Amino acid sequence: ERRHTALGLGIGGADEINPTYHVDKNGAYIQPTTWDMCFPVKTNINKVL
Amino acid sequence: WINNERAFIPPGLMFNPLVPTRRAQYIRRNGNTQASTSRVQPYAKPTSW
Amino acid sequence: GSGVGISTGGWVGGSYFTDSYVITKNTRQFLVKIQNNHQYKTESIIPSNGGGKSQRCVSTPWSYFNFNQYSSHFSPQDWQRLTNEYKRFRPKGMHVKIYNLQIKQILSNGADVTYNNDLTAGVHIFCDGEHAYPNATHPWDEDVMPELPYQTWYLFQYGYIPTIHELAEMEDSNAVEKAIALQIPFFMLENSDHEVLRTGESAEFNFNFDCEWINNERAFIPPGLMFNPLVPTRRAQYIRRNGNTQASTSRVQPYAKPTSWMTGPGLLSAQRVGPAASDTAAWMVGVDPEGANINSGRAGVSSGFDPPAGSLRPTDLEYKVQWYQTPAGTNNDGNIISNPPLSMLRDQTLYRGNQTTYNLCSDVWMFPNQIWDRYPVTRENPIWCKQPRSDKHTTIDPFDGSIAMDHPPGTIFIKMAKIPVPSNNNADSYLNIYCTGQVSCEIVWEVERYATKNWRPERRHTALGLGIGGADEINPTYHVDKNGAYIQPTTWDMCFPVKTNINKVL
Amino acid sequence: MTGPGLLSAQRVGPAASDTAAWMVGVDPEGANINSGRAGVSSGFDPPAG
Amino acid sequence: SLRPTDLEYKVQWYQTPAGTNNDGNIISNPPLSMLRDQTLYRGNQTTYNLCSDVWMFPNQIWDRYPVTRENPIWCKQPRSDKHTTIDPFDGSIAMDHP
Amino acid sequence: GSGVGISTGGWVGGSYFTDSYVITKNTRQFLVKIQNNHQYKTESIIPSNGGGKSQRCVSTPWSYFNFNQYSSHFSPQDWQRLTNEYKRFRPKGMHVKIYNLQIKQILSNGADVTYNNDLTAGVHIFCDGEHAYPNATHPWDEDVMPELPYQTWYLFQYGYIPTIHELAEMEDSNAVEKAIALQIPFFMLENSDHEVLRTGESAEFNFNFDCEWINNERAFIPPGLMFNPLVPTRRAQYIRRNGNTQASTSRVQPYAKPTSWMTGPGLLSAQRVGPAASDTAAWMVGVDPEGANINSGRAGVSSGFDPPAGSLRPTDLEYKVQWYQTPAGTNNDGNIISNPPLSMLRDQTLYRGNQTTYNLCSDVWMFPNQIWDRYPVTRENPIWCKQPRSDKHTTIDPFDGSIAMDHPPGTIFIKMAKIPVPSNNNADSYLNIYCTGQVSCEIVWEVERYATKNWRPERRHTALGLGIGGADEINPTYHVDKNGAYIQPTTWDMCFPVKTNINKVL
Amino acid sequence: NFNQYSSHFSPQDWQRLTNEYKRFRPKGMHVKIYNLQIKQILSNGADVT
Amino acid sequence: IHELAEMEDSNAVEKAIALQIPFFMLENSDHEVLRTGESAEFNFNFDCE
Repeated sequence: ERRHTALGLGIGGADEINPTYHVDKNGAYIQPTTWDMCFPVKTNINKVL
Repeated sequence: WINNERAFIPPGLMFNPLVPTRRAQYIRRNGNTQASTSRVQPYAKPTSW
Repeated sequence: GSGVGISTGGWVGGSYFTDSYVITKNTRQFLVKIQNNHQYKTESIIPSNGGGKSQRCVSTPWSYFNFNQYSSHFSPQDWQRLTNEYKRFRPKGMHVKIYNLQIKQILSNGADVTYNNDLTAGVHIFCDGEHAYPNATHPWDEDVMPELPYQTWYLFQYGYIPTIHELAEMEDSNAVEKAIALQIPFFMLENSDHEVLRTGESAEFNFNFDCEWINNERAFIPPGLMFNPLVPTRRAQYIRRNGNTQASTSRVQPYAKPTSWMTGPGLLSAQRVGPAASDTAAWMVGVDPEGANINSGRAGVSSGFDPPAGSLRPTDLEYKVQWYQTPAGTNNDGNIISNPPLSMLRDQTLYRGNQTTYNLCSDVWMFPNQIWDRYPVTRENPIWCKQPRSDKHTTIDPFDGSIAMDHPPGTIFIKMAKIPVPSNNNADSYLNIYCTGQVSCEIVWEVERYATKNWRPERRHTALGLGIGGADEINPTYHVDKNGAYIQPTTWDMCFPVKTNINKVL
Repeated sequence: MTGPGLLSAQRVGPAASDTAAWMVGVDPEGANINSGRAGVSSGFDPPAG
Repeated sequence: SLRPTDLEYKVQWYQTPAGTNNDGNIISNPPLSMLRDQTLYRGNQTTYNLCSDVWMFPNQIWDRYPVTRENPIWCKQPRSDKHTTIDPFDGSIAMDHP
Repeated sequence: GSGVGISTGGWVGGSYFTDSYVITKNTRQFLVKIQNNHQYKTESIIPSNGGGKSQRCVSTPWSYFNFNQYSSHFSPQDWQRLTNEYKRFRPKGMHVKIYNLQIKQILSNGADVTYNNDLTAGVHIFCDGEHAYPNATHPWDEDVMPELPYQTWYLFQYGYIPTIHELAEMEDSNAVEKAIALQIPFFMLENSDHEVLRTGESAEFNFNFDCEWINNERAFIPPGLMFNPLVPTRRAQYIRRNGNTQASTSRVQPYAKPTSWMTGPGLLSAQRVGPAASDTAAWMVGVDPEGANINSGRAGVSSGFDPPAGSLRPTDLEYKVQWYQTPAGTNNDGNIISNPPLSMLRDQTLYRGNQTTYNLCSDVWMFPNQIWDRYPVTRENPIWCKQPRSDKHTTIDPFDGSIAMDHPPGTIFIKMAKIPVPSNNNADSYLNIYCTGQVSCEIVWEVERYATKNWRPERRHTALGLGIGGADEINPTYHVDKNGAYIQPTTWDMCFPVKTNINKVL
Repeated sequence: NFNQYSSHFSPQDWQRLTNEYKRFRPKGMHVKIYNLQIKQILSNGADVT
Repeated sequence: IHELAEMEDSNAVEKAIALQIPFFMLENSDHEVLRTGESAEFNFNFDCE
């Protein structure tokens, strides 16, 4: 099946440096840039209809 | 409830493609191509959903 | 009290009618083959032409019992005495029992195929019952329990569709199709635990129904005709100018009166598309993410909704439910089609006003105060369907008349225990066997009979409506051929629809 | 969302007869039935809700 | 449901109180569930044509908008005489008293 | 309640997860051959080229069950839900049951090989359990329980090495080799008492584990990085003159700080030797008494230690653990190799200072304050190994990740009871039979799940990392082929190593 | 305003929820307000005591 | 380590090491706040040597 890894995630900061949810240099709280980081529900596990 | 689950198939794909169905499809003339009826194939099947 | 030469259970049959319930008992003979060499083999089927309609499916060594149809559980006698005499009925509970197994070895020396017995070989029997596996079954498919007993019942192979073959074709690309391909379930009935049986053993299963009532009643008037024509109403109708004819208001007559109740929903627009085979629906329900490639046309993406009409008086042959009644052929025969029950529910219409005369409203969606009744069932219909689990749904009735329920009777799966044979290189080489046994399905039907204040006789299913058939014409519809056979009902209304008789005051 | 209602079409025909703009009725095939749509159906007024 | 076919039918938010035109904005994607992402396509005669407006119809089956960490939890269902089935299309849980 | 036509037990399967434990249930089909004509036959094998590597071994009529691997007891589903969601796990106890035996006679008239049943023939079943006999088993060998059920399981012949073939060659001489030859054990499983079974019987066995925890956690920093860079330290570093640059002392900076903890042990020096086959290790552990003659070179005397590295970042392909994942071939495919888990434990290095720059320290023996973690396990690894009984030993972890324990689960041995046939001269001439049955291994796993104060998401095994494969590419990694098959995982990190996800604060 | 998930879950904790669980709904809420301070702003001009 | 997730050009090795990184906040745990009229005490035991 499927899980939310966080190997899907971005890089960000003043310089790119540290990862998505971490913190900036300086800064800040690095925001998730896109989907599917923010980790939607219903994208993983499974069910038989 | 917030349901975290994934459906791997649409509700219309629930059936066994190996099994013949007893059902008939009728089609008009058009456009030459004489109107005819035949039984729907095993791989295709009408969904109620 | 047990052993090889001791039968496990006896034959059971016959229907037993009471006022509050009916018990139908059916025993039949089955056999089970090897089915795939015991492997799995996801096929990627495809029709070839016209396509695409590409479903890949999967195969299993397993076979399954399909009890879903009325003609399996009722004789045309017993199901007339039910249609007649009773208004509501629903299945209360099911009890299935498998016993008197045999499990014989096939011997091919070439021709003459010895068929000696094999005592120690087993048979796997698994009843899902929680619907943890794909449901198999589905309505209207052949493989159901034989309508006529004394007929052996050949079980069918179990398979399921793991995903759409389009959408994970995958061609060139994608990471959309690739993500859809890489997520795909693979189910194995061996993950569950089940029972193996030798020839001196048996298995029994119980099922209960939540379900819903099947209403056998007829409406002699539409819900819009409920009123007293003798009584004046205080109401006013205003009409525009047109078209000279000065605009005016007046009170609506006693014989006419506005109804608060609306035609049931149904979709009469569009029409079927494409060659035979391929897929022909007129409504194709599907799923198409963006960046999905997917090549071949709309057929491969979607399934199709037929019958679209529900209520609404289909206006064409191709909106009706139609089936062949026999596994053998054909183009035009025999095919039962369908007819209006003559109930004033169903057979509905809308016709919005416009200005002069009227125009039919083809697509009727849900609207408040819509009132209809479910498709009139017949002896040949499936009993139930499985309602797929989902967050949200609208009101549930399928347009084929089946009873959708959350948990139907769990599918009972069966296969031949694999007996390998040795080889120098350790190659598959199973031993070739089959099994034969007796399934007895005894289901209890919660039933309610009727009382009416009508003076007149109403209507019944006579069987003087019925056909003639055979080698020569000779003997009647449900009887037997010469030779032969089981003479099939040719048309409606033989098969005896529900809702065509009795009556109810709306 | 806005509640349901049908604002399309409009009433038809002379006074008396039947004037609705939505005529709910039943018309089996092979039913003959002669005179026009009024006799078959009742009419839904008020359509608007 | 229905596979919006365009950017402007999707749910889209900025994730930050500060700006901007194009950034950062999360937009939205199909969950890859086979529920949602649906389509209709009535038949016509040759090929098919998409059905744009799908109202309620019997036997419709879908699932609610796939939630995310950034979604609101609940919304308030307004008190009224009549209502149809209740799910909001932003995935919130409507309840009588939040 | 028993007999020929009564199955002894049913099929059992499926994993059951809780917070404190997991129960994996697996049933499979096996068969057992005659194996040697029932004789023993010490072979003196030899590879021929390149040699010598001469092991003589022995053969037995016996076959054995090998349950040692994770992929046998876990589905890739269930073993992901384990890798994810849990930090520690170890097997608590095992329960094995053998039942539903068949025991059929092979009939060769020539071709067509009848395979009739034989009711009165028996099957010998012996569970060692005290390890009074050579252990068989050993890690990483094929013959393990089939990863995928519904696959028949062909047991393998039991043999053991009574001694080194060199050192008791013996050639000319010796009284050293002769004393080593003349002392040699000969083990016969018939000396022990065991059970014989006919087709209506069964055997069950229980096992308990002392074992050790398998730690699934990741270290985000080395043990040397544990400190606060913001805080000044009171410490001094002295440096010699070289090379002008007058010798001086100064306090070590806040960002740098001496660690009390050392790189784990491992041997990175030398490298493999010799042609394929023969023996290629780079470390050959052996025994060579004086006056032993022994002819051919170092290969025949010794075994070889691979993997030598343990921790230490192997620096080369040939220090990594590598396996083929399939019994069929090949040179380059498919072979899984191995990767760094990205844990900061493992992947270590030493680099002694010298004067300018640094030089890698190849051989790292035990030293105080060494801290490492065991090889990251995967679905395809063996579970346990047997720790050999000896007076003294150092700390025990094997570098393949197995759990060494004093008494592993005792090997269960099985063979076909010999049915002789008469002859005029009284010659061996056994009757040719085999057996087939069902083993169900149900093992309980003591399990502990995790709680972390980390804010960030960490890491999981998605299966969006996974490959595509089949006849055509088509369907995904663990699924099934067209046709076919079971698609194998091609590389890391599919097979889902432990220690690559979650986290721990050192 | 307490209405959002990212307020009540860390991206860690809300992954362990998305993963590992199928259904979830809030059962009940308990809010507490405490450690109040209530300071006076003093504008003499700048320096805002 | 700042090396090993520098990350420079490349990598998916350094990027995987960067994207996995813990961020700890003592506010995730619950603790005590104290005003000038309060106190806190703690006990510790040693295994040690």
